[PDB]
Amino acid sequence: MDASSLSPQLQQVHGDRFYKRVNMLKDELREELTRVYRLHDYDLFFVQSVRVGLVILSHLFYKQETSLCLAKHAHYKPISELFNSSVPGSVPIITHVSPYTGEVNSLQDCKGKGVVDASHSFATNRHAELIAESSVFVAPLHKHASLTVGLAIVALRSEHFSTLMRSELRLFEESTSSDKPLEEALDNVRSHSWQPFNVAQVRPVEIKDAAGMDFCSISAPDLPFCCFPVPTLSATRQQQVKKAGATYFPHTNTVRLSCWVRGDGSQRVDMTKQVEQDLIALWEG
Amino acid sequence: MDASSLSPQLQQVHGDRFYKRVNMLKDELREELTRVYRLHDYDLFFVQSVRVGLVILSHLFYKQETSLCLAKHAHYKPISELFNSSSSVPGSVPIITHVSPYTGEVNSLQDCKGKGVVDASHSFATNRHAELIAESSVFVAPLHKHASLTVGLAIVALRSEHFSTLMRSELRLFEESTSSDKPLEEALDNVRSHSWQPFNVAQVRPVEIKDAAGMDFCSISAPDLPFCCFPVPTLSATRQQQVKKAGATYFPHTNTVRLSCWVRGDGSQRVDMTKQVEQDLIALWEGK
Repeated sequence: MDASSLSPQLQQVHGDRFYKRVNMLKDELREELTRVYRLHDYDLFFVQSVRVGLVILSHLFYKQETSLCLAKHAHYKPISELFNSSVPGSVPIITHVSPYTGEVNSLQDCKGKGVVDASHSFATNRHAELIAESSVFVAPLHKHASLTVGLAIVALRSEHFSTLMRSELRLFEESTSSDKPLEEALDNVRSHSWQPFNVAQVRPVEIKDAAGMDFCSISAPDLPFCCFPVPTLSATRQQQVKKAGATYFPHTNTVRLSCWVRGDGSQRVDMTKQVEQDLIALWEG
Repeated sequence: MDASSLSPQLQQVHGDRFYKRVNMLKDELREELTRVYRLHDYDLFFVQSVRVGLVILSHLFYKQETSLCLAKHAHYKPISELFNSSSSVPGSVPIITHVSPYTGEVNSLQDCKGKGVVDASHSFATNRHAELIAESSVFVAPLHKHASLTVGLAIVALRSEHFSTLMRSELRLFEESTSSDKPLEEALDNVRSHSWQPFNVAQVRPVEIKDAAGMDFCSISAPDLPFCCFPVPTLSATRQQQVKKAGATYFPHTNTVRLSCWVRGDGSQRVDMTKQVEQDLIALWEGK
């Protein structure tokens, strides 16, 4: 290939037909993702990440005089900052499941539209609802999908978008990207040891006596993780949280405990009691 | 780390400190690039690609009631489609294509108010690098062309004194969006290697071949670029196969063929490949 299209030294390591190879790898992964996640009703587009997908969508929506703005609920902090204060038309960004409280929101507004951040529903026990009702969603592949780092999908419900709009996103998907995320995802999706879902279900937890004191989970049931109101923590507490593999969100005053059980989706695994044990243990050494 | 933050299986392969490690690799590469490419006047942000950079910029500019519009000249075709409807109120900011990939034409680096976001794909890490970094307010450069670093990584460079902390903080927060470590490691490995040199120092002056295989060729590309672009007739399947076989590129939308050179150096010495291109062009039109 012309030296001006791709460094010759890069061609040696990534292939002298690099662009076609990445297009073919995208094609392969798109077909695997469509079958395992059952995404036949969607056109899928690869983008780097959830926030990249959102900004591409914002631009394409604005080219049709439609603005993309935040729904009135909690969103991933970086997303609520990037789209704070965002002509006539309006499509809300919907956080399906909050990473901080586990709250769950409705997948469309009052007029059937909505771009869903599916980070904590894609490839979980909530995947079927996401895919039954969403017009658009955006999902990373490094969380519950357990595929790769630095790759996400934008999924457009096919009957809902014009060929024009899908064309433009397909043309944008051609923007120079690494082959490595694609090859990792493909290696994982074709692996005998990989399974598509985190099937952990955690129901409401109330351990009303951990050092005398009360914890009461606030997260939706059947998520793979569990979020509890806490006081503002000492550093000692924060060291235990971190060491335990849980997560402190100061801005919501929650800690999140999470499970990880892989399966094919046909069977959920109740891990309620394990989170309970794990909460008491964290607050007690 | 929390299984909800990053797959445990992915942690096993990339590390349980993945996000911090990627941030640290970015920090290292930003210092390496600033030194080798003399970017002390700029704040650098990593993004996937030129178009991702342009889409983020377009959002951040909108949040301050500024439009990002195409300047009136030819752009990379995907870019002219992506921004085809955007616009002109003086305050708007043009996207400028420093060096066109199709003709090698060069455009001026600023608005008549000193402004503009420059697509530097064919100037970054070439003989026009010093002009780019002397003049641009903002540029966007890929790292897989003349920089020869990696695939899947580009930089947005904001002239530091031109932008508010607030806007830079937004872009820094965007650069944190989940990305692969592999483009960063490749770039860092290249930029610190003995093998690698930072610039394509090939210089091609104007080339004119009178009547070679039935026709005359006269180059249209600005001089001192590493590549050379020539008007051509709508080509035959046969002609197009020879172009591709040769490692040249046919652009039907402009009726040009591009011939390119590739000579690596540290920038202290340019290498004139004028005579090579002319010889190569006669040869392409003879099957050899």
